[PDB]
Amino acid sequence: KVTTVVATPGQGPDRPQEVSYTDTKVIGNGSFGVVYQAKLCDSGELVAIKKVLQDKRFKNRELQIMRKLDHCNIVRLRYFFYSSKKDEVYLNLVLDYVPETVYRVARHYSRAKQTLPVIYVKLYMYQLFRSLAYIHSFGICHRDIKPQNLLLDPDTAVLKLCDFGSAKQLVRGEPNVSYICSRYYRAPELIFGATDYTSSIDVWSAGCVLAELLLGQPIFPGDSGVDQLVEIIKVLGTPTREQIREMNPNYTEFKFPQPWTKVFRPRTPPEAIALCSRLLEYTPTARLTPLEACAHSFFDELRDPNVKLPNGRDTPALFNFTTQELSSNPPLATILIPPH
Ligand SMILES: O=C(Nc1cc(-c2ccc(-c3ncon3)s2)ccn1)C1CC1
Repeated sequence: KVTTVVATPGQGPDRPQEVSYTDTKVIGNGSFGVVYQAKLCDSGELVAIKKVLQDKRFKNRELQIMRKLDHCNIVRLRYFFYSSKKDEVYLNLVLDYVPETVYRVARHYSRAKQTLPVIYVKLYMYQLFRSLAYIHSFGICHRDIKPQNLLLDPDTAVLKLCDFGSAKQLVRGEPNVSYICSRYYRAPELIFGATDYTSSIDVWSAGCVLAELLLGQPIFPGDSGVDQLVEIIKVLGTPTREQIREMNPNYTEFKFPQPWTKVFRPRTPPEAIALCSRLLEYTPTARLTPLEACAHSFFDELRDPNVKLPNGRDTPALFNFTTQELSSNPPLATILIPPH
């Protein structure tokens, strides 16, 4: 049937208006609770409702971040409402329903042994670094960059950052947990038990999803944090004593105490391999900033005026830059916004 509730509009002021929707179905689950998909009775727009349980004697870090974020490549928080077993409540996050994720379209290609077109790979990754450079400016680290958290529309080719329950405003001094992120996309510093990491861990996970697109399979598949490090050393090579010191110092076992360059599939664009190399660096500082990655030579086909999607539709919102977005090296604005 239909259901109406009083929700405070996200990002906007505290003016709880009434929202009514129908046709609710579960599109996902998790430890937080469950995410639904409903249809707003007005305009018939399909949304997503994330029912996360929360103790009333606190404040959801996700909700605080989502209300302070507004970017084309980030799923906007439309509204939010509570619908609660004593000192607890269920926080429901109403967001725009993006119809697909990068993992699903990547799996559909992997099920047929076909590489995703580089045009798709270049547009998705660029929209990822654009959302990263946005959230990284405010000092927020997603801490869960994965293809399942990279929503995408098939027609408009618009990608948006999905989850934010693992994100935290990384401040100086404040120690944060190490065992974060998905294993296949976890940075090496987190495996070594570093509590002083920066937002460059999202860049490592960005380099991992890039390789998964140019290879049809996860680049670093392990069953444990230690096993994940063996996959990294097998490809990236043995980290030197400086890089092991650039991250947290710790001793670790291994299957053996043993850097193949030819790892990517044939016909892989060399410009992407150069980008993926600057992203998957042992040293967290050598990793390109999300804005520095946007200005890479691999993202030059999109910066061309005559760029167009396969279905004839023009390039989606590729520019639309803000001063906050360019807080890291504003000089690079001419490469992020060509005269085109
Ligand atoms: O899920 C699907 N669309 C979908 C999802 C979301 C989400 C937002 C937050 C989410 C979450 N947080 C933790 O865990 N999940 S999920 C938003 C919009 N559309 C269908 C198409 C595949």
